[PDB]
Amino acid sequence: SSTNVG
Amino acid sequence: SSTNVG
Amino acid sequence: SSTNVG
Amino acid sequence: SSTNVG
Amino acid sequence: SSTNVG
Amino acid sequence: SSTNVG
Repeated sequence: SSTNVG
Repeated sequence: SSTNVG
Repeated sequence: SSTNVG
Repeated sequence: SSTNVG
Repeated sequence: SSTNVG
Repeated sequence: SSTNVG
């Protein structure tokens, strides 16, 4: 899983 | 899974 | 952008 | 951007 | 898993 | 950016 916020 | 917010 | 492979 | 492979 | 915020 | 492989 990968999560990016920005 | 991959999630991007921005 | 978001990319998932798998 | 977010990328997941697996 | 990978998480980036910024 | 976030990248996950595995």
